[PDB]
Parts: sequence; C-alpha cells; structure tokens
Amino acid sequence: SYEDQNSLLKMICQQVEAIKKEMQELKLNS
Amino acid sequence: SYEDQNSLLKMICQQVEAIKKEMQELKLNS
Amino acid sequence: SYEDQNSLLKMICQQVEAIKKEMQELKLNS
Amino acid sequence: SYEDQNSLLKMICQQVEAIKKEMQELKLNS
Repeated sequence: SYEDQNSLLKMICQQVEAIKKEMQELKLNS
Repeated sequence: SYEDQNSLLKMICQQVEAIKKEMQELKLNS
Repeated sequence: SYEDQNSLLKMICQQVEAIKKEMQELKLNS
Repeated sequence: SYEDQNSLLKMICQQVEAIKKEMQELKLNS
C-alpha cells in the first residue's frame, strides 16, 4: 500500500543521506 | 582516533546492509 | 512506466551491493 | 591504513551520491 511503502522509501532515502554524511566524515578525517 | 574511525565505518556498513534488506521489501506498485 | 521504475530499482540494488563490497574492502585494508 | 586509501574513499562517496540521486527519482504507484 502506498502509505506503508512510502514510509519505507522515505526512510531508505534518509538512511542513504546519513551514509553520505558519515562517509564524508570518514573521508575528511582519514 | 582510529577507534572513532572504526566505529564509524562499522555503523556505515551496518546501515548499508540494512538498506540492502529494505530495498528487497520495497514494492513499487502495491 | 512501471518498467522504468523496476529498472531503476534493479540498478540501485546493484549499486548498493557494490558499495557494500567496497566498504568491506576499505575495512579489510584499514 | 585509513591514511592510504583516499582513492577508494572517493569512489565510495561518488557512488553513495549516485544512489542518493536515484533514490530521489524512484516513484511508487506510477
């Protein structure tokens, strides 16, 4: 259903954004 | 510190595995 | 179209697996 | 080490950004 899958997709998108910022932190500090 | 880097990379890898599993649950039309 | 989106999801899943393997390679060489 | 892997760090960061953009392009129930 749209709602439940939209909540899943929105979560995945923000988890990817968190990984982006975490990887940037890791690289900058390396 | 190296421990800070390790813990950060550990979480990144956990989060990537979580996204990998979540994307197998996503139904584009439902 | 559904086919456009299914293609996109398949590409994303392949890309996620690649980053998983590369993050592991990074750790193995750390 | 974490100090001799800039090229791989850069690759991972590029690939995470590419996934981010693709995730933002996904459409449900289209």
